[PDB]
Amino acid sequence: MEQKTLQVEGMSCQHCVKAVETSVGELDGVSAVHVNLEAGKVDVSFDADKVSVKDIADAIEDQGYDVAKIEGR
Repeated sequence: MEQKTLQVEGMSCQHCVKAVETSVGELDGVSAVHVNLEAGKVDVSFDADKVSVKDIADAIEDQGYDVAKIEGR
């Protein structure tokens, strides 16, 4: 249950903001998915216990490829 920022790199055209969301949004263990790569932030609260931040980021890579990594605790 950890409110983190999966630092996104904006590399696509328009269909990306949501891709980067939905991926993490698929996780049963997610809680919040405030995607704003345009603002240079994504406030993603997710359950590190069951699915670590890595798993969540890799879940972005399953679809998109716009996940630098967790910027800050």
